[PDB]
Amino acid sequence: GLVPRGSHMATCDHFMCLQQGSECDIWDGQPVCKCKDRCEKEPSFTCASDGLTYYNRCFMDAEACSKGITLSVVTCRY
Repeated sequence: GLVPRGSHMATCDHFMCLQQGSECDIWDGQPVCKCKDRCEKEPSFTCASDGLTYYNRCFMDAEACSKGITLSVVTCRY
């Protein structure tokens, strides 16, 4: 438990990542944004602004993050 006095690890509390589906992580002592990529297999089919359909909103967000884009929900019509 010996540490340099007047030092602390970095934390994500006061940072936000604007990219849909992303979250802050600490890498090499600095905040960075990374895609979460973890969702429940709980169906809630979601049509999106790209014209495609997602298993739920979490999967929509994960695709948005993977592509570096923004996807919004639209009504499915049939």
